Amino acid sequence: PPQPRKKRPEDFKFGKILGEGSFSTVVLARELATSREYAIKILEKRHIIKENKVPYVTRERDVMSRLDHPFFVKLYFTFQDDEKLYFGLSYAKNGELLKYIRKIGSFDETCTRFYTAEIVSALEYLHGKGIIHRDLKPENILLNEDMHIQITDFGTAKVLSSFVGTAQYVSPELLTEKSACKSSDLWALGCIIYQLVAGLPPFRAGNEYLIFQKIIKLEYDFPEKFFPKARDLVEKLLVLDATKRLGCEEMEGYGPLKAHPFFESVTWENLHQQTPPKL
Ligand SMILES: Nc1nccc(-c2ccc3c(N)n[nH]c3c2)n1
Repeated sequence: PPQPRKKRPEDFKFGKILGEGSFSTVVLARELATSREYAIKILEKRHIIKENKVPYVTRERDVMSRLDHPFFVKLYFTFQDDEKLYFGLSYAKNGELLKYIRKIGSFDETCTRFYTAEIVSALEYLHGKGIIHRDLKPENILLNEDMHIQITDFGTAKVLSSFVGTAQYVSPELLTEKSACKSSDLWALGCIIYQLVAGLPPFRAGNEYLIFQKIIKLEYDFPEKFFPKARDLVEKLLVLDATKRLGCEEMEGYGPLKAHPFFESVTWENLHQQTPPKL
């Protein structure tokens, strides 16, 4: 069927910068014809080509097109001009989950449970499509106006059937094997839960090399103020042997993960319809 004509830069009033990476900048934009706000990710073609990033840009576009779920930033449109590529993305007005962790220090058990459940539910959907994020972290987990999560940044994703993420969230197998799987995301999940509860990521040190040392030695520990059921859950995710992490295929998938006692009170079927606990 006839899709709308390609959009163009002149269709938008660009505004503030929402994020910037080494190969991209995200800018808030208001579409003139609709008054709709989008987060437009802008990439310089010459820079992408010069640095051999075409496969990453291509993978991000192809992945974000296949995703159709409330807990993921949506790709609405793409266009280009002579110098740049533009991706129209969902605007998550409340920014990064990381910001909330810093602002309030640590989450109480109700908020930890609710947001962990959304991430688990998001991962179940992503993994059921044979997609692996490979760089999951609080910086990539955005909050919409409604305070529900929206996971973004899929340039580094792998579609099942090479790259190393953000040091604090790298799984051991990436350091010893150079190979990633769904279980690498579950490892990151373990780190994120721990971070929501402790206020800090589990593996910390003065530099990348020392963080990696700690990861492969499973060198971290829990604070006394750690919800016992959350602790048990984290211990079942932060496991060196990737095939023994709660949630992976060899452990029989998402059922047993979702049935963990930490999630006892969670109703999984309609999280996105529930009202997030106030932060
Ligand atoms: N795919 C991708 N890559 C890099 C950054 C982003 C991104 C960053 C910030 C926002 C926001 N406030 N709303 N939407 C965003 C999307 N998205």
